Amino acid sequence: LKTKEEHQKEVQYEILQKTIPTFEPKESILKKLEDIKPEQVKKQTKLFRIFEPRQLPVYRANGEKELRNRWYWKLKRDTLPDGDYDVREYFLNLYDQVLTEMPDYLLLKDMAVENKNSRDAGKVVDSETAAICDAIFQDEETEGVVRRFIAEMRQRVQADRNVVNYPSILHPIDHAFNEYFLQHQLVEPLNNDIIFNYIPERIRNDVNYILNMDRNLPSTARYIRPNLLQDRLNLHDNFESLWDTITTSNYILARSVVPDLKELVSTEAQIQKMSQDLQLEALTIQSETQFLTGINSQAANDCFKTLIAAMLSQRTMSLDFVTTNYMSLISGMWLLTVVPNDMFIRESLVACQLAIINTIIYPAFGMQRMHYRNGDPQTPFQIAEQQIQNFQVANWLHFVNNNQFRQVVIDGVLNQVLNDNIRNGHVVNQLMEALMQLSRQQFPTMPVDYKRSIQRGILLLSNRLGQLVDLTRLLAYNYETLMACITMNMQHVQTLTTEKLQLTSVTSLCMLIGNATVIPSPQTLFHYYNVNVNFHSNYNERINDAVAIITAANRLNLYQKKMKSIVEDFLKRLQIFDISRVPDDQMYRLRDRLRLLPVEIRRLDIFNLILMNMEQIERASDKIAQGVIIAYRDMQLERDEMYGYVNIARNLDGFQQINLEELMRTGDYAQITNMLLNNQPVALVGALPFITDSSVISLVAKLDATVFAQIVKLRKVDTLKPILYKINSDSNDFYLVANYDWVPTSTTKVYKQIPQQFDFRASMHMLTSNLTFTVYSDLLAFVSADTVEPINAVAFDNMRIMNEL
Amino acid sequence: NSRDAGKVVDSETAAICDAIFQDEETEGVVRRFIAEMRQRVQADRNVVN
Repeated sequence: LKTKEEHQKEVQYEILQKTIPTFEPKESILKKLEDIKPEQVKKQTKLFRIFEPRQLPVYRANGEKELRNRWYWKLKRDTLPDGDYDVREYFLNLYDQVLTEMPDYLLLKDMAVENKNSRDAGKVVDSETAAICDAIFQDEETEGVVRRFIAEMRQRVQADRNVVNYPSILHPIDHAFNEYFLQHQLVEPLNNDIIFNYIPERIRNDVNYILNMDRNLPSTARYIRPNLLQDRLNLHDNFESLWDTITTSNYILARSVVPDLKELVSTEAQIQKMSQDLQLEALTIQSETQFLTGINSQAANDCFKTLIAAMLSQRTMSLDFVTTNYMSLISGMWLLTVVPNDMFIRESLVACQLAIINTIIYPAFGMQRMHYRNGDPQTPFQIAEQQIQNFQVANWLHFVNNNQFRQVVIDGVLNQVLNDNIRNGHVVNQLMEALMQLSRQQFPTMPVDYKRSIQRGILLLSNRLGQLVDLTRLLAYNYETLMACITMNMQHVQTLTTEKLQLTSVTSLCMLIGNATVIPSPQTLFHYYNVNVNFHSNYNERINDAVAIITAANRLNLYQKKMKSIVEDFLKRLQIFDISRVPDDQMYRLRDRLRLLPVEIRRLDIFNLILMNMEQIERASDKIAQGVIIAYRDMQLERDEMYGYVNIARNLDGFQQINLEELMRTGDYAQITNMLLNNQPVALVGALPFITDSSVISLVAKLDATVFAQIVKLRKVDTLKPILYKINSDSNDFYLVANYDWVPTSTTKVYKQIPQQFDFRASMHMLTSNLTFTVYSDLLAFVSADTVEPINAVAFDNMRIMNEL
Repeated sequence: NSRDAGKVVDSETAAICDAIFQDEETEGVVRRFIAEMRQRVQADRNVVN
């Protein structure tokens, strides 16, 4: 029965543990909270570009190679996939390629090379901009104004005004990227009034923390403001399992900040009268050496970390206690008074409050044992507040019922703060006035062995009145100066798993404490701030990176992309959760709540910069064409300036549209078959990778029509390649166009757009930014903080804590 | 083969969804109907269709 009841538990507790995303060693989350680096500030070095100017040959009418050679704006790294859906998938990857490349602060003096042909000492913004400020100067084609001007463009440096501006040559799409990163930097100027407002309000207005600023900050210092707003996902109402690690990791982060107790009373000094006052051997009790087991000095520290860190982060605490051991139960009366009773889990708060009543308080006054159904909306201290007939143990039970966390909102966040009566210790006078009277009472039927052994076990706690009023003045000051060191919101909900607090070890706190107070060191207190900023700034800068993909996947009409993938790596960047344990009803609430949020003010404007220019990148790219227009009739080739004779179309007008993406997903080739067996004109529309031929005999033999018949025999349409005739003097067999009297004719043309010409006056424009920054990433490394000597440490009222010295 | 890469309910069901799709003599109305065949999920009341 010993190894079956404890093996039936761990096969049923582990079904509940395999839905909580906490890591399996508890203490290993303390590394993953401090390992969160604050930000990665990025400064770019090369100016962001898409289009570079190339030289392409030019042909006139009656197409021949021309001596002059004219620039064009053909884009570099043109890797455009075929198909309509894979192009829009490529433009979602470019949107990730920019939001990584997006620089925070942008200097412009660093990217500045000499203009090698300028008479005055002029500078331009790039090596790759000065490379095309040179080729304009050397060409015979450029006008005598631009040859004169490009040697006279001059930058302006103003080091006193801290502004600088250099000339540049950029594509108009390339300008709106390099102008957006240059106008909206994330740097704000920093003074001594920002560092003094960065410290929390309580530890700046605290008397026993002297702060001083011993470093000068120049007029050119900037900093990055952390994106610090309360959780726009309400992760406490419906996420019962995803909140149980945010309340676990914040419990183990706050367990390493509360200080260690010092100068305790000796272990073998206090037990040698606790075994004399209780008189354990002379009783007829079954557990003789099991009263004083958990009274160690290493468990006095354990009920001081647990009692604050499960109070600082909102982690509900179940109690563990044996009801035969009344010395843990009398010391349990102090636990319910100071710690607010809505912190404990209700089914164990009831079982502790009933166990105090049913064998200490109600056998004292002689009244009957307390029968109590568990589905009762009144806790047993709420029922014995009216059926008891003292005033001292009724005005104590009026406090254990009516203490809870009184919600206040200070300094922008909501933190559950205690009341003014526990926080200065004055409640425990009302405890030990209700505890002394309960030691005088004749327990009218209890045996005389067990009556004086329990009236003396009360006088072991009621005689420590000066040092229980000096514990809760300290226990609610370590909580008070750390609660102001919390940037996230402090929501209180009943958690799913409870961090167990043993009453056998809270007895080792009430009667093992001395009058030596402990105060958090200000370098520990600043370290606990720089985690709860760095976790809260990272939690809000990964929602903004996950929202700006989910909406960018929907504005692009990009289906077939699983939104469970974008959510599960949002939880991977958050360094606490693991993905293999989150259930499917909470990664589907989370992909629902991440759709309703608005996109951030900067990640939306970059997406609107690639959404309006999604046409001009796809149109200017070679190796793909935007659909073939089949007409099944004789129409002549259009003379073109960079193609000679070519079958090109500029508009899909007068012809039926058919969408190749809708023809691929549905698999319904019932119309495109019937439009090809019958010779009816149909303009196909999509993203088609075309081929090029330079022979006239392949135009006379009409190879343009033989490529669409594979759609009928083979139902797949990925294998489709329209043709583009290119007839120039460099083409072999060109003499059939020149010598004979005929007009070249193709039955189908293709839809393709000519790349843009290079125009200098619409491509030259100044870029203006600052000259010198000094970006600081640590702001609480500037305040030189000292604590006071801890003997002279005061509470919120100016009397000192631990006033027994 | 669907518009959205969704889940049908059984491996025998998708074994006679693609065998209908990849077959030639299946009319394109049935072939279009396999494409518009995916799951629907609701998270607030946890049901799936």
